[PDB]
Amino acid sequence: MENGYTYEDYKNTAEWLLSHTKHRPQVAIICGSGLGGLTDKLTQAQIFDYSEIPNFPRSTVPGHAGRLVFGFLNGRACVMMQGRFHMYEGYPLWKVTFPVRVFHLLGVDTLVVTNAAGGLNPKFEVGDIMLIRDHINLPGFSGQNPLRGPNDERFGDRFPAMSDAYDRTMRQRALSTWKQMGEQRELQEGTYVMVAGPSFETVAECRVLQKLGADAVGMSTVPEVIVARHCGLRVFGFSLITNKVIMDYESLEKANHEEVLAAGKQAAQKLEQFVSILMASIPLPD
Amino acid sequence: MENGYTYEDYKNTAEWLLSHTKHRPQVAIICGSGLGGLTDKLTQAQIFDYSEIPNFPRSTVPGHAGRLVFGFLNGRACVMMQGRFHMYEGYPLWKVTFPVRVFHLLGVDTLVVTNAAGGLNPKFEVGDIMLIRDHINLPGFSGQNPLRGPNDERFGDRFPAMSDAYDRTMRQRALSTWKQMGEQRELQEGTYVMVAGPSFETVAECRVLQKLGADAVGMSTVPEVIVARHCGLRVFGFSLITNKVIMDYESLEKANHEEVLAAGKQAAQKLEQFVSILMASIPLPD
Amino acid sequence: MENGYTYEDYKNTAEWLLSHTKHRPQVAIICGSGLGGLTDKLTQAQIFDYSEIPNFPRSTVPGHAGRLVFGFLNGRACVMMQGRFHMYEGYPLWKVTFPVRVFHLLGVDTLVVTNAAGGLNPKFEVGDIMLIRDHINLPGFSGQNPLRGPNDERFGDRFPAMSDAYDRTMRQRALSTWKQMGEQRELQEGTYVMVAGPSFETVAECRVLQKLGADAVGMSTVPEVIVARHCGLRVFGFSLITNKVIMDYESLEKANHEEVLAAGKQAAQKLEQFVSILMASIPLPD
Ligand SMILES: O=c1[nH]cnc2c(C[N@@H+]3C[C@@H](CO)[C@H](O)C3)c[nH]c12
Ligand SMILES: O=c1[nH]cnc2c(C[N@@H+]3C[C@@H](CO)[C@H](O)C3)c[nH]c12
Ligand SMILES: O=c1[nH]cnc2c(C[N@@H+]3C[C@@H](CO)[C@H](O)C3)c[nH]c12
Repeated sequence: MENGYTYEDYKNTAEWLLSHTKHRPQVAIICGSGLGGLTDKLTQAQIFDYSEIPNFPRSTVPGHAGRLVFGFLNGRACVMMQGRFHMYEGYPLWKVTFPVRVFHLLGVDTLVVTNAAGGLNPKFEVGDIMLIRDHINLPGFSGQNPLRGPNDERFGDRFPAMSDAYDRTMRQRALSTWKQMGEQRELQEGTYVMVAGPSFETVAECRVLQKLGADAVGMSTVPEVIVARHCGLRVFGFSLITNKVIMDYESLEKANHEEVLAAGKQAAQKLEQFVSILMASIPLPD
Repeated sequence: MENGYTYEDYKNTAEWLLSHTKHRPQVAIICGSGLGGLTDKLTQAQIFDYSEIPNFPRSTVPGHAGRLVFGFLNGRACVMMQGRFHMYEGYPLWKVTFPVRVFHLLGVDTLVVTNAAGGLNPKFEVGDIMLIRDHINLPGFSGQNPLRGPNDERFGDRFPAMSDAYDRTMRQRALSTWKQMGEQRELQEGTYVMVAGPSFETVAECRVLQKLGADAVGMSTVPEVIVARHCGLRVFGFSLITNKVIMDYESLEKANHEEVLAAGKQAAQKLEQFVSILMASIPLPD
Repeated sequence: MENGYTYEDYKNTAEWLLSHTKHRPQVAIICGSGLGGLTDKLTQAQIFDYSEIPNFPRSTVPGHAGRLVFGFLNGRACVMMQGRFHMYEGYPLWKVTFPVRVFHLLGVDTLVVTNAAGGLNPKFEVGDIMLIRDHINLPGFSGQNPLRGPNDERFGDRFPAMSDAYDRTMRQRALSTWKQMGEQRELQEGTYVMVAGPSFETVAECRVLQKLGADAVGMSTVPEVIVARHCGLRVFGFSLITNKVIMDYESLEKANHEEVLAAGKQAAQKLEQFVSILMASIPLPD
């Protein structure tokens, strides 16, 4: 197998965007789940549907793939993805992560990634926000790693390290912002495990993931982080705990998408505020 | 990637079978290992070789794939698969599970799945029968999930839950049937872990699987269950423990297919009886 | 999916080599990392670039793939691979392991495999040599097993056992050779876990692998061993611990390829000596 994209392809997509907007972003934000509305806070906003952009992964109905929104968020020149690609949809990881390498060639230096996740840590509660300190890449252990294939030194090394993936400094700076918001619940912090999905975990599977030392489980993010780190980006991310994974056989409740989207809706304002203030804490370049 | 089968394909296979038999099955039974002989107890039996049926996964020698046998088992209108597809044979999971979606469109409402499995729980003994209370889908954590790809709402939801996969009621009703048979060994119950195989586990691997909380290990079943649950089927299943996985380096014994097939032969009568009586306990439809 | 190679292909590659060298090897050595120099100790050495050999997996620049070197090492007729294929490079496992089946048809009866590995056992130290007593095949649990696909009985069984993969006798005989060398550090022994890579593990991932009972982690070897065992070869192998995997968040150190290659260089002489003496301990055939 190999990444279907040549270096020329990524460059071509970046050149195209560079020619169609005067915006020059520094921060890329992948808006996870129930956080799409964050583009409503950008100023000077210029929207591009993924369907218009050369080389972007395609959805059957071209528009449901989503859009890149360039603008300014609380001082920072941003590009936000509203709509992301998941491997459970059938995309190979070199398509899932194609935009990350584009952001880099646009001059982005920081990637913020967010998602919704199921809570594995028994102390977490629906609505909780968990900052991501580390991840467990289960698909990557098996060969599903976005860097599989010939390496291009123009982006990075053959064997990049991931032990420092999540910027220590901005997890610190985010603990600050949280007190400034004056919040009842404390800001959670922990390990995110990626599983492919799309079906939800069984009880026995949830117990496995808890014993691996994971705090939250979702179906995305890890690959983007790996590709970000590989090309030099600073990374910060968090998960909204939208549900507490079922851990025992007596329970008569089940994980469901409606309940995940509901939690998304509730935590919407909190999240957009949270991310907007944090922009000020991202270092300026140079 | 995507499922090579369109909704039309599944419908076409179901329409074909519906036109070639007057039998209308309610229960699908996937006969696992050393339980093929169960078709000898059907009455009014009509056999179809997989090679004759449109869209069915193909074996090199078309006949070795197996056959669908329609009939009546102790009162219930059944369709049994004698011969199944495994991912270790090279089939993608959307081929492995193609028949499950066909059963559904035939009007089946219940799936019974059986298999042979290696015992991980140290109390299990060769010959033991373990009812399946839950599973650990290791291939699915990595992306090998039969629902990967665009979802079709005609079968089910994008994100189906699996925590309730194994019908509580019929595990209860099966504990009954077992006492009615008056058996020496108790009916075992536990967690089935799927690994792809086809080679057998090492000692270090067996210890891993034991520590994941698995009781039995095999190379099948999970995907069919996921697809069953996804389209609304009730599911019950069990494993014949054909061997006790080697757990220490001193042992000079090794897992082997001859010994697995032997255990299959011994437990043959016990199994066919067990499943036949249980049919009476499957609710009627409506 | 299926193995792209027919039995004829393997036979054709073996016949070709058999026609182009008078050497008839008994022992195959896959030279892992910083152990390529071992070909400098062969006598009567005949080199074949992988690019010249029919059916050999191909590298973009044909020469960077490596070479087969036939010769005599301390008494034994050997064939050594200098350069190997990894799944993180994009090769399917039936390409990674193609040479193993060729060795067999050349008449090889023993496979020695070596590699560099990250230390998970906290007692190991950089420079340590760990003999491999067992392995955990994480990719294989998910379907990435070199035997996936139709089985060819000419090489072996559908379901080969792996619990006895690493020859008990020569791990014993290697403990000997080590004292004969008069070494300060003791010869380590333990479990090798394969992960696909190519990126390095996170802290949370390292803790997972430690709790699986693994002592060393690398990105190769397991598949070759599985295919070796499947066709009847005796197998012995070891890992050079080139680094101690980062296990806590305070550490400011990171795994890196330079440091791995450095450790390789240091342990070079020790390794070539170690393997050369050991040849005398490999049983003669017949
Ligand atoms: O319990 C969970 N298990 C795995 N993933 C999730 C997620 C992340 N979801 C997974 C998927 C279903 O809403 C959507 O792509 C975002 C929330 N809860 C859970
Ligand atoms: O020890 C085991 N490990 C994994 N699978 C099995 C099975 C299930 N088998 C696996 C395979 C070998 O008989 C056949 O497809 C049914 C029995 N014993 C074991
Ligand atoms: O810390 C580690 N994690 C995983 N693999 C390795 C290896 C084996 N390496 C992996 C790769 C990087 O040097 C090369 O193919 C040989 C050494 N150290 C580690």
